[PDB]
Amino acid sequence: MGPGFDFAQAIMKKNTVIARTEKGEFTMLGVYDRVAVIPTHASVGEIIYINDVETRVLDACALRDLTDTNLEITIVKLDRNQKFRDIRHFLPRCEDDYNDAVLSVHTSKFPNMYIPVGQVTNYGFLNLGGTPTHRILMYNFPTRAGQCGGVVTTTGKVIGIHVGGNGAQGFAAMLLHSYFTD
Ligand SMILES: Oc1cnc(-c2ccccc2)nc1
Repeated sequence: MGPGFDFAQAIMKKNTVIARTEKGEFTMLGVYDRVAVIPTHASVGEIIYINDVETRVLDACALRDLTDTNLEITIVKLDRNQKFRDIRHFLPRCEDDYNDAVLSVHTSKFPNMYIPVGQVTNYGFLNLGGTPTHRILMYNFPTRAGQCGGVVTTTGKVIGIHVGGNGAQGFAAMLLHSYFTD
């Protein structure tokens, strides 16, 4: 509908796949080469389905901060025959608050879904399903089951992936440039 939705659509059309684990179907963001991200509660194993194709997981790393606190991001390297467009230059370099963000989801349940969530707060600490979690972003939108892995963007930045909600607010794990230095 406007330039925020334009940027979000451009990310969805080229840098997402549908990932399936034993814990469900997730929006999965491809960042560069064969490297993607997914919420840690997806419980990625040795094999994952990518757009309903059986795919070997070459590596999976559940990220924690230097205090050994959960960040809820798993970085996955996929045994895929094709690279993602490199979008690392759209990742923020520091923790921050944002205006006018969009949450975008693409699954069997929610195809081509876009949500203007408005202002995004650097919330920080969240007890997420009983698990202390850091670097959480918060938006005052009543997100539902099926949105986990959804991409949070502003114009020109990919800032996080949806990991949960309390029925009134939604929560995303930050994406930082420093997670994807090679
Ligand atoms: O037919 C409907 C189904 N689901 C939703 C929906 C609303 C908020 C978050 C996610 C999804 N809306 C309408």
